[PDB]
This record gives sequence, C-alpha cells and structure tokens, in this order.
Amino acid sequence: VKPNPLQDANLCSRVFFWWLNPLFKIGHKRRLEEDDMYSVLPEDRSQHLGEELQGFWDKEVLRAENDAQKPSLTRAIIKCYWKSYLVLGIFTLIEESAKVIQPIFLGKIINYFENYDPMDSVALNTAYAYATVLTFCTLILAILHHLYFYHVQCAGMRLRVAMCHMIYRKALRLSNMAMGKTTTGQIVNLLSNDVNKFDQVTVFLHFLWAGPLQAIAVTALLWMEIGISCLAGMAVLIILLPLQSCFGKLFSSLRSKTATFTDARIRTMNEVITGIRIIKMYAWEKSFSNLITNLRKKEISKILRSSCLRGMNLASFFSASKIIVFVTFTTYVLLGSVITASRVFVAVTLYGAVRLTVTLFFPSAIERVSEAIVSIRRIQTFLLLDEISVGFQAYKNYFRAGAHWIVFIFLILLNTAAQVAYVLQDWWLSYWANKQSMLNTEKLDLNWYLGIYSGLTVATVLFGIARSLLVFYVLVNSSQTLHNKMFESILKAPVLFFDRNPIGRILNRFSKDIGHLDDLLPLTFLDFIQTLLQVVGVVSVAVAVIPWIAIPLVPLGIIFIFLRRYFLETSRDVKRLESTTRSPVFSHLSSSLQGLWTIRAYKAEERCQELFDAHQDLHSEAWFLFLTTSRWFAVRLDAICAMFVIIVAFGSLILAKTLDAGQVGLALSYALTLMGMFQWCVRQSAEVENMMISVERVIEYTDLEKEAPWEYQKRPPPAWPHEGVIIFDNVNFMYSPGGPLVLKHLTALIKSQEKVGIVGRTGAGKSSLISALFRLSEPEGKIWIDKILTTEIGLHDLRKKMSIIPQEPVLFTGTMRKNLDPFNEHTDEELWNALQEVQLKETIEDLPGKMDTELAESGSNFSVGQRQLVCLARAILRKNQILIIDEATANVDPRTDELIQKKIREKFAHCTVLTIAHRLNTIIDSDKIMVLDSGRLKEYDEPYVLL
Ligand SMILES: CN(Cc1cnc2nc(N)nc(N)c2n1)c1ccc(C(=O)N[C@@H](CCC(=O)O)C(=O)O)cc1
Repeated sequence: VKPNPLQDANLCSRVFFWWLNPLFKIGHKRRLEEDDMYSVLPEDRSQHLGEELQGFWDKEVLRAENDAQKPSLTRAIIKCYWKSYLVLGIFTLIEESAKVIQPIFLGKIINYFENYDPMDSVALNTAYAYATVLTFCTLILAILHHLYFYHVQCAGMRLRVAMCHMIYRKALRLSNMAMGKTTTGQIVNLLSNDVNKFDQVTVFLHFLWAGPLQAIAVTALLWMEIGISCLAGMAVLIILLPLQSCFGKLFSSLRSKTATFTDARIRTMNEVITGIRIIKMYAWEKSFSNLITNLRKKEISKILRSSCLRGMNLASFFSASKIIVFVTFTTYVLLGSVITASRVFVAVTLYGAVRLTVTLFFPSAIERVSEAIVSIRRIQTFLLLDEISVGFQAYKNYFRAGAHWIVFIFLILLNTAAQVAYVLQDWWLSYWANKQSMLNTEKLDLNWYLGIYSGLTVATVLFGIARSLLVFYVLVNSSQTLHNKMFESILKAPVLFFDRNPIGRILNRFSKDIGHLDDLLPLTFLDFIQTLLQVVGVVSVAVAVIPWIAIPLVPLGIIFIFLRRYFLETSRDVKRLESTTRSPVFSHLSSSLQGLWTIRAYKAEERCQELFDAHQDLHSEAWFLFLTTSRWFAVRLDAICAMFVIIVAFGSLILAKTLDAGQVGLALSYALTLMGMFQWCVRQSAEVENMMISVERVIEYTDLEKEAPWEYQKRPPPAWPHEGVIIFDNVNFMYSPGGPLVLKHLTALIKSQEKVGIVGRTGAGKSSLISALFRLSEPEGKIWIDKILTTEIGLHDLRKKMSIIPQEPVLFTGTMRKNLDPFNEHTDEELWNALQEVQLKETIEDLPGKMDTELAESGSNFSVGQRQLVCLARAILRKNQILIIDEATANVDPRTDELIQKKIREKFAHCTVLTIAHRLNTIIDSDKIMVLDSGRLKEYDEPYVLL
C-alpha cells in the first residue's frame, strides 16, 4: 500500500510540516498522476466514521421516541465531538489572550525613550527584557497557529463523510411509494450541495464567544490610558454595523433584476446559432443584430450601479481606520489634556486589532451557522420516512482596450497619493508629540495642529473614493467593448465553422466567460492592488526611520520569489486530482439508483456500500493533501514576517542615542500589521491568475475566418432577375479546400419558364447543389445568370433576389407579423391577402391578438402542417422569380400535401422552379428531368426519352 508519513513522525516535525518535503521533490519535475498521494489514516475511513454516528442516531431516536418529544439530529453531533471541540478551544483562548498583551508591552519601550539618560545600565536591561517578552507573542501567533488551524479544518471532513455514508445507506431502503416522490436529482443535490457546508462552519464557530469577550477586554484597557475619550472611538465602530447591512439589502435587488436582462438575451442566442443555414440563406442578420444590441446596453446600465455601490463599499472599508482615531484624539485634546507618544500608538494598535476582527468575523459566523442549521434540518427531515418490510500579452490586450494611455497615468498618480496621505496623517501626530515634549505657560495653539489634521483626514477619504470609482469604470469599459467585437466577429463566420463546433461550447463561452468578465474581475483587481500598495508603505516607513534595514531586505525578498514558484509547481495539480476523484462518486450514485430492483433479487446490498466507500476513499486521499500543501507555505511566510519585526525592534533598541520616542513608536506600530495583509496580497493573485483564463479564451475570438464582404459597389440593375437562365460548366466542389468531393462537374443550362427536376438517391451529391448558386462555400466555376456572374457580387444582393423552401420549417420567438416580414417593405392588407391566399385564417381569430401573438419554445403550439404552409406563404409574399423547392418528407398522406402541391401548381406564375425530388411520382407534367448518379449526369430534354 501507500503509507503516509504523517504518522510515525515525532514532535517538532509536525509544526513545520517537515514530513512533506519529499513529495515536493516528486512534483517539481515529474507531474505526479495518481499514485504519488498517500493513503488516509486508519481513523478516517468511511466505515469507521459512519457506524458510530449511525449508532448514536439510532440510540437518540429511541430515546426521543419513548418520551413524547421529537427526535433531534443536532444533539447526536454534540454527543460525539464535544470533547474534541472543547479540547481545541484551549488554544483558541490562549491565542485570543495573546493578542492583547502586545500593545501593553509596546508602550513600555517608548517610555524608555521618553525618559532617557546616556549613563544608566539598569533600565537598558529592563528594556531588553520587555523586548524579549514582546518577541514571543508574535512567534506564538505565527508558528503554533497553522497546526490548530489544520486540526479545526480536518474536524469537518469527518462529519461530511459520516453524513454521506448514512445518507447512501438510507437511500437503499426506500419503499416504492416513497421513491415515487423523491427523485434522483434532489438526492444527488442533497449529497452534492447540502453536505459541503460543513467544512467552513467549524472555522468560524469560535468567534461567537470570542468577539464580545475581546471587545470588553479591550474597552476596559482604553479607560486606563486616555479616559472617557475612548467612548468617542467606540460610538463610531458600532455605526458601521447597521450601515453596511442596510445598503446590502439595496444591492442584492440590483443583482436580481439584471438577471432578467441576462438570461433572455442568451435565449435569443440559442435561436440564432441553431439555424444558421436558414438565417444566412434568408439574409436576416441585421434583425438579430439589432435585437441583441439593445439588451446589452440595459445590462451594462444595470451593472454600472452595482459596480459603483461595491466600489463605495471598498472605499469605505479602506479608510475606516482614520475617522475613529481622529475623533477620539480631537475629543481627548479638546478636553484639556496633553498629548504624549506613549498612549497614541497603543490606542491605535488596540483600535486596529478590534475593528477588523469585529466587523469582518462577527457578521459571517451567523450566516455560516444559519446555512449549517438549514442543511441539518433538511437532512434530518429526509431521514425520517418509512421503509420496506497566460502572459504579458493577455494583460496588454485586456487593459489597453478600456481607455487611453492618459487615464492609466492619471489613475497611477491617483493611487500613489492615497497611501502618502495615509502615512502623513499619522506622521503629523508623532511630529506634534515631539514638538510638545520639548517644552518646559508657553502653550501650543490648537488651530494649526487641528486644521492640518482635518485636512489630512479628508484628503485620504477623497483619494480613496476617486481611485476606486475610476478603476471600476475603466475595468467595466473593457468588457463593454469586447462583447461587441465578439458578437460582430462570430456573426460573420462561414458555415464551415458551425458544422464542426458544438452549440453547447459556444453558448457556455458566451454565458460564463462574459459573466466572469462582468462580475468578479474588477473587484478582485482593485482588492489586490490596494492590498499590494498597503505593504510598500509599511516597508518604506520602516526603512526611512532606520536606513540600515535595507541590507537584509534583499535576502529576505529574494527567497520569496523562488518559494512561490517552488510551491505552485506542485500545487497546480491538487485541484485536478480532487475533481477527477470527486466526479465518479456522483456518477456512481446517480447510476446506481436506476437498476435498483435487480439488487434486491440477489440480496447483496452490502457490496455496493463497500464500493461506495472505496470510491469515496480516493476523494478523501485527494482532499487530505490540499490542506497540508496549503499550510506548508504559510509557516515559511510567517517566519520571514516575524523575523522582520524582530530585526526592526532590536535594531531600533540598540540605537537609543540617535532616534527619539515618536519615530520609534511610529516604526513599531506599523510592523505589527504586516502578517495579514501579506497573506491577503499573496492569496488574491491566485484567483486573479485563475480567472484570467476566461479573458484569454475570450480574446481567442474576434479574429476568425471571414467570407466575402456583404456587398460591393458593383451594383446590379434594379430589374436583374427578369428571366431565369442559369448556365453551368464543369465545376468541382469541396467543403474543405483539401478534402474529398461531394459532386462532380454539373454542366447544363436551364431555360426560362422551365420546370426542371433532378432525380437521384440520397448521398450521391443531390443535396449539395443548393450550396452552389447560394455560394455558401465559394467554389471554382463561372456561373452566368442574366448578363452578370455569381462571384463579383456581394452575398446579400445575391441571396435576397433568390427564394428557398427549407426542408424542415423553423419559427422564431416573436410575432406573426415579424416572422413573415422582419424588414417592413409592404402594407397591411397584403399580409392578410397572402395569408388567406394560402387558406389559413382559422387560427388567427380563434386567438385574441391574431397579429402580435408571441410564440414559446420554437412554437410547439403548431404542427408541421401550418409550418410548411407558412413557409409557402413566405415564398408567396417574397415576390420573386427563382424558386428552389426542396423535399424531405415525414408528413402524412391527407390534405396537407395535396393542398400545398396544388398551390404550387396554380399560384406560381411562370417562375423558373428548380425542384428536388425524393418520391418519383411527385413530379407531375415536368418539362425537363435530369438523373444524377454517383458523380455525373445523363441529361435529356423531355422525360419521353428517359422511359
Ligand atoms: C484572517 N484572514 C482574513 C483577512 C486577513 N487580512 C485582511 N486584510 C485586509 N486589508 N482586509 C481583509 N479582508 C483581510 N482579511 C486571512 C488571512 C490569510 C488568509 C490566507 O492567505 N489563506 C490561505 C493560506 C496561504 C496560502 O495557502 O497561500 C489559504 O490557504 O486559503 C486567509 C484569510
């Protein structure tokens, strides 16, 4: 078998994940296929995780049925995992208490600089001890966290597998009456969507009691430093809760109505791609073009508002750390107290540790718990029924299509000012403290120091909103300008491009690639850019105070570039492995429920359980590597993130004769916030480069094959088709320019007022002549028609002056007035005349509207009869000379074909009919008959010499 190195591995080797080093060496240069993944632990099998939960549930059902109450499933999980969760909670409490001691010991180092004496050896040792104590909370938070996180993540897959095991076990005991209601789709959905919500619940389950505790623990510490002025900092942070939720209820609505404009358009596409040979033959491209162009404008106008709302939300999330500090400190100063550099940065650190945690971790645990409870209720109600007895080019082509190169310089200059203001607003307070500490009653005027601070506070918000708005607009304009190019490039492709590519591929592209281009790209781009810009500012602030922290920065930054690549090279296969191991489980589940009555004949219902367990163990193995490979990188990242802080603190302490308290506090208060932003910035690039593939495959289009232009300046006479004379010569045809033939050298010439017919068996080149004079694939061979040719004329002025009767009639979703005449070139009464001349006016007045009656789903309300008859009515109203009749019959012998053939008898007056015959008797009193066998003709004038 495949033993895993997770076991038989001592301590101090599982905190750094040292047992996963060899696997990387295999994934770096060999592309492991399926047999380089380790097995699962003996306590992670399906049969072990399912039987104990089944026993607990069977005991709970009896316990809750003997006494008159309802059986509950939520208790059967707490009766099992309570010990594990409360054991894990110890480290949660430890790491939550460790995040409060750091700002307490941060303020004790600045106090040493505030009272400095160059001849003193007792306080330096105390400062070193304080630094050593502070240098360990970071290590505790950075190193020992990734094992507890892996454990709390693994604590969910066990339940996820145990639920599916008993679900499948129950799915084989359903009666014939209970199965008549329950479909296979809802069962595979319950097993495919409702059980996947148990993976992210245990991660956010510990915030419901750690939020309010930490809030009070920090609020109690602010009173000892500043006083009442902390309330002015806590009164704003609460207001952010109802404001960010109410507007949420305003956003979701704007997301729903847009769907109404998104699906319908797609539906229209499903009717233009299926039937190109009819739309292109009738020259009806402009109608569908105008019908499609109108919906995209409304879709963009509805998307812009939601984009602006999301941009405003992000701008409010960016610069929310400046209002609280400004308010609390102007309140603290206006009361009559003196500002010092010992409490400012401590309060800043406390506020920054509180607000993010609260406003990002509290409103999500409730959603997670609600989804989990809904899923658990569904699964419980299900089990209670009775039983039986890329590259730089991909970015350049995507960015340069949005705006000119001036807007890019403008947005760069706009992005490179918000961070400068963000840093200067906090530097001004350090300058104020340093200027105040140098006094000996010669007080400081508040006007200047309070006006500069307000200006620096307002500029930050302004430059934070403008950048987001501009970025969102520029990135939406790109999709707006690419969708067009896609449409007018795909609309002009020849029939050879549609006869080989499936419709589902094109529809899937047009839907999901444009959805990705419109919805999630600008948000992720802006978030990544903001999180990346937030780190260079911290690095520059750290460097500008101590210029000697630029020497180790190069070795600390060189390692990351290689580490990211060395990780991705082997991490870019776990997703494929997981999907390939996950799909067969659903496949087997869906295919095993149909042939179920034969599994009851031979009473073997436990072998299928073992097969299901074996199928799920592969997905379990493929999922076990994901968490470990994801945690392998965070430890090495946090190592550098903590070494940076250690170096900063110690190098700043060992230079206590050059610097002062304000700037050491400033440099120390920023280094404690890098660990989260670095992780977020590293994470966002993954999704960016993952979703750029849709952009790249969108740009794959917009440059395809193209037929001849629609029209030239070679205008034919306005009365060109006055007489039907079609000559021929030895023409050879090939669909592809280098494939086989389907037809060979039809040489003839058709007279005017002549009813010519062709006799042949299906497959000998009989159904390809309509593709010749319609030039669907421009061949060699010069075809003269009425003093002009068929090659030096545009495609529209050649197919419009010709009529065609299709084999199988097609109808589009619209009005009866538009289906017979999209481009209005006639009056009102002529439509009634042409429709009664073909003898159908029952259905119209049997219906109310009878002129604007919309159809539905390809007009299934009608039959082949009136469909063929309305195609005949189109041929009637066309008012044309050349008529090509095709015959592919599946209809019945009664009055339909008699009526249509009599109408083609008397209605058509002396107009050059070219007919294709499938039954030898449909030709009645023909004038010219040709027989076309397996590659040429034996043609004669009259049928009297044939037989
Ligand atoms: C706690 N937190 C949420 C978090 C952290 N910092 C923030 N910083 C800002 N400015 N805004 C936030 N939304 C924010 N959110 C985090 C922190 C790290 C990762 C993270 O990088 N996770 C990776 C681990 C790293 C990796 O595998 O590459 C993963 O496997 O999913 C996720 C969320």
